[PDB]
Amino acid sequence: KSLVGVIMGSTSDWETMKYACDILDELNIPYEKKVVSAHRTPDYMFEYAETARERGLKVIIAGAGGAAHLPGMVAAKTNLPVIGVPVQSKALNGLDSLLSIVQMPGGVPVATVAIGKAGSTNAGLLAAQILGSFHDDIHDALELRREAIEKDVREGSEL
Amino acid sequence: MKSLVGVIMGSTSDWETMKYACDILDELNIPYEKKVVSAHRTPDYMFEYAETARERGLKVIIAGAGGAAHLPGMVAAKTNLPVIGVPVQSKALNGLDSLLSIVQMPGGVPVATVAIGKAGSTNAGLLAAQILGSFHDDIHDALELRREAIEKDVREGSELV
Amino acid sequence: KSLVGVIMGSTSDWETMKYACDILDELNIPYEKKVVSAHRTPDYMFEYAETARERGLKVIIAGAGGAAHLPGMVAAKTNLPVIGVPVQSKALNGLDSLLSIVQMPGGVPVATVAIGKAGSTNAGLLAAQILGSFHDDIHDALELRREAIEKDVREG
Amino acid sequence: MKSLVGVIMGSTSDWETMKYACDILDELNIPYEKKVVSAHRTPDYMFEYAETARERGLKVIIAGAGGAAHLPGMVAAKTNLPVIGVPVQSKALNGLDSLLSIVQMPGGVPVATVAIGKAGSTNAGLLAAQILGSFHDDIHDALELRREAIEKDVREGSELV
Amino acid sequence: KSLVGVIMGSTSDWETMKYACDILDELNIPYEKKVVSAHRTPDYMFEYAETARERGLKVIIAGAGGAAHLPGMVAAKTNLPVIGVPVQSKALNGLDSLLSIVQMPGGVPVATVAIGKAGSTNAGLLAAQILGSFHDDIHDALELRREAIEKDVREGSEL
Amino acid sequence: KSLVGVIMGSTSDWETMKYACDILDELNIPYEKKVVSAHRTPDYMFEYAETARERGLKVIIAGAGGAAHLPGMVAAKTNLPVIGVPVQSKALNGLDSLLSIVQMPGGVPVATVAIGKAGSTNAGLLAAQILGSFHDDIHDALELRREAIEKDVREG
Amino acid sequence: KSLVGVIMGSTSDWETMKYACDILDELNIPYEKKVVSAHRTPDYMFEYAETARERGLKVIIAGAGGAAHLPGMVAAKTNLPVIGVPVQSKALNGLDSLLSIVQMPGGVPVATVAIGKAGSTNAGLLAAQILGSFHDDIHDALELRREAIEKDVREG
Amino acid sequence: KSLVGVIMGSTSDWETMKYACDILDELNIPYEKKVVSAHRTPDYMFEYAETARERGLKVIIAGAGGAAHLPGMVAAKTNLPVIGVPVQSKALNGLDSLLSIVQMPGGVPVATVAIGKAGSTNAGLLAAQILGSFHDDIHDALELRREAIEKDVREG
Repeated sequence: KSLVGVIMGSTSDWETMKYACDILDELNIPYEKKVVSAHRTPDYMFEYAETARERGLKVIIAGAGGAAHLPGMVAAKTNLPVIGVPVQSKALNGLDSLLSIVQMPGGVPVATVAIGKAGSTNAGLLAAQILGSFHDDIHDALELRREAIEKDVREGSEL
Repeated sequence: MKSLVGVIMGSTSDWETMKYACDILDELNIPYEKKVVSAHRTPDYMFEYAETARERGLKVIIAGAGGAAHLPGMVAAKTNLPVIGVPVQSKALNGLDSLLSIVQMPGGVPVATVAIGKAGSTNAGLLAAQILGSFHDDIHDALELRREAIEKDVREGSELV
Repeated sequence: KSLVGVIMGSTSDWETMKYACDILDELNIPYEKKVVSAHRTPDYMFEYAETARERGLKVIIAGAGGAAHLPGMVAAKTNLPVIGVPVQSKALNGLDSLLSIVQMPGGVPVATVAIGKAGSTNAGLLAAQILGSFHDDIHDALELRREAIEKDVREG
Repeated sequence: MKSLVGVIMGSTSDWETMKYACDILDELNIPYEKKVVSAHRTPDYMFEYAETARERGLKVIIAGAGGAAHLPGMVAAKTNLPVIGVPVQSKALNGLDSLLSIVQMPGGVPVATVAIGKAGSTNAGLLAAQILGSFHDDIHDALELRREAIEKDVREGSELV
Repeated sequence: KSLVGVIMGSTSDWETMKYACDILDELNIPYEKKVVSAHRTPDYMFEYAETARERGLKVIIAGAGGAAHLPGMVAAKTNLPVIGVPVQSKALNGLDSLLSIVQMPGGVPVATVAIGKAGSTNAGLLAAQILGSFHDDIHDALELRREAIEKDVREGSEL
Repeated sequence: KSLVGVIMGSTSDWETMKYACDILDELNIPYEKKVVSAHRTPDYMFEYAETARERGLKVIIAGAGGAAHLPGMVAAKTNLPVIGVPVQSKALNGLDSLLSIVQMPGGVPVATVAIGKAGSTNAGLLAAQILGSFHDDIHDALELRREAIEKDVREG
Repeated sequence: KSLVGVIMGSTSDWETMKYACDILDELNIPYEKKVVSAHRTPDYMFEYAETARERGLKVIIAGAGGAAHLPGMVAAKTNLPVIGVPVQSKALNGLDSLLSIVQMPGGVPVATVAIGKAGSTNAGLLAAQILGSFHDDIHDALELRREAIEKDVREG
Repeated sequence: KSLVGVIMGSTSDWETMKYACDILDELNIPYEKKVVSAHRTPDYMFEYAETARERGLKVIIAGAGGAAHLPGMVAAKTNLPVIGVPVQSKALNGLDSLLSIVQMPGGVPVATVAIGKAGSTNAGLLAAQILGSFHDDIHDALELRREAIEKDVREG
């Protein structure tokens, strides 16, 4: 039973969105991953968003670039938390993606993370933290993961 | 009269910007409808509006939005009428967010984007008229006459006194 | 027992952050609100973040502008979800605030919302949606609220 | 065949971008002409091209330019055909200069602006078709069919395997 | 006999362009000032540019904002030096004006000055410097003006 | 006797500034080219600017990137027209170069041209146009050059 | 004997630059304040920078806006640390000022602080910190000031 | 005994930060270099900043990119001067890094230098200049280095 849905408008977004999925796998959180396009499959996008809650999802992670409407339009159609990953665009380096996603109007939040792969990693982590607010074992796994990275960084600290 | 142009915007506060497009349509006697349709607050209604636009006899839609300005692009995803997007000047980023959100549409879903704010809104009305004028000679002729009068006005007021 | 902490670096951020608090009040979600500064009270900020989970908080909303470090540093110190509100800054209109908050490196997410008051409203709603993923009554409230706004916009 | 769309650009190096618009027109069987017309290097020729476009039977002009991208706007000042402006990605500023130079046209002279680069160029072709499709049903129907096929393609390739 | 033409697309540009004209007056350089619009009077603009040289002008100062095409299109139609003043626009504060003017392609220079009133002052000064490269008295007037400002600034220097 | 000085802060700017020099060569305008740095040779830069007029120069072309001060500081030290070429910088793609050059305060104009090689070409042409305002033969050359390019573009 | 020089190109920059001075006054660090313009008094600017060290200054704080060359050109002429305050410009809100100051090439550092009044305050504090690296009492005064602010923010 | 600490959040920043170190080596200023991450080792970062003064450091050079909090958070925890190097980030080319570092609020200065390698070089030179305010020999070494560069640029 998937707890997180990871969606993106194009197969070319996968290069970015795989990082989020890697985190969910590392933390043993069941998820689904789909191509859902705001612009090329708008009706399907509404159906996906609409039914997410009934289907058992708790969080949706959505990636898009350019005029990046997928996270916001999904967010308009569900009251699950929606995390938006700005995919790095070719001309404007994800500045268009970022502003298109983060600047949502009052009433329809999108939890926006960094442009590109760091954000995608962070979307996975943030989905986990959301689950971890009620699942202690996920919270504990997040703490352990962070503690291991801290130790790794600090003990390789000399240059 | 059957509307040829739909002028829509996500919020009543956008009207201060969008009224300029309507003024142009009025000046050129182009029948139109104006509605508040919000991508984010009335998403199902937005799809219904877009979906049915062609059946309803509309030829062009002008859509205004600011910030994460998704109204024009999502309407455009749902109709093959030409969709003209007016970036409303946002408070923090002065319509830069509005502009990039509207203009940077992916291959397959064009939005005809005009200038941020009131100049763009005027121009949305004129562009809707130009679209119509590609098959309505009288609208094309009116546009020419309008432009010619402005040219004369400017060139004959050309001394700075 | 507070479920949400709403924090900001300066009392001058309250004009922006009150909007998040108004949403929490509307939805009857218990919360606490504090001035916690990354730069002027850095130790206190660590202690706040560190103990949030023990204290029963589920989500933190943090507002900051300029070189806006509060949300990210709090997120570095807790695995509670942290929502960052970029406060509109004077010179650069919140662009500095936004980039300072959203561009967090892998490992330390901050859920970033829009620059200014719209973002603040949305931080309250997003905190609620986080709660609502497990509390059905909060979820149903969010759905009802949204449906009433849809009707109001469509009809009038 | 009588051209319905003129596709112009200031430099042969812009063709790498502009060819996408032409590809769309070809796919939809819309007759068109393509010319190098430079605002800055052939200014008189640009005016002549714009001026005569309507007489010559064109209904829409697609114009690409980068940097200080004046071609679309100056063509638009000289015709009341709809003019679609494609911002070509510039070397230093990645088409930000191109975009602002094109989209920020003053009241009176709209330019239908699309995305920077190749996505915009594709979209210029589609938008020219949508303009035509407002009075040519078959072009409108083709656009619908095209969009419907893409929708099916995307939704049925929707699992990431 | 005017030596400099000062042109702008709109009467609302005058608030900016008057600074250039004030300098020309201060330096006793004869000039003309006209509204010439790239977008609303395109043919007139070409005629103005075309005939400038025959008419005895040596430099044109052109102001425009937004999608600011007047300086560049004038420059495409004459080989007089053309100085472009980016007028501060409402939404983007003259960033559009600046890029529209300065980013000319190889073959058609526009001498671009600062956004707004400082640039307009500077357009007047730059037109004078261009004349001053061959008229010694104008060069000497520029030196004297600059020397007086230097003395003024330095001697009011304590705060 | 040089009529134009073409200067730049670093030898790495030559890749950009050679384009201006190519135009001057094409038009047979005598010029000198030098490395003159606002930041590494500030005194020399003042001396260069100061003496330009005595030395018979009529126009200076100056290229610089990043915090691009060369054109403005030279312009502060001469009433010759100074043309500033923003060199494309690594991180910010000449945006810093452009703003550093064009945004001169009242009193000290710099004639700014496009970022990079197009601007450099244009600095040469603009220097020539300045000369051509009084030398008819240079003006006529510029007209002929432009007419040949028009024909080439329109026909082929 | 002044330890810090606070300079700016225009009297209109004083509104911004006073904040730095207020900090120096608060900490009892002797300073001088002068209008020194890179573009309108270039020779004077070189003389000021050149003689700073001989005159007993340890740090220079320089404010400028737009094409903001003052800090960098002073820094090219002294090896005292130079702190640059980007003054908020009218059109571009200090983005020009910031890029013009901070993007200095290898060899000529400028210590750049925030756009506007916050930056100016911080230029004063940074000058003090530099002095405080060798003057214990200045360092201790900085710690006390920061501690008092911490307490004020955390408690009220 | 190290006089300067050079720190960065990630080993991948070393490519940039080495330039600062090379300058310190050239000038024979003892320094230490460490990975200290604001977001991945926040407690360690506080301990490093807190103890810097007791440990004998006079200046800290800190590099960070993206949401670049390291310099500012270290600066919140010490009254040593802290120099911030904006590391060039992938998407936004260090614009995020720059705004995240330079826009510090009143009370907590960071001395910000250019984006990337030029900035890093300059952080080393600026640290030296700070020391050179009280160490004549460092000051003199800075003058000699600058004079040699001047000669090299002017002559060849």
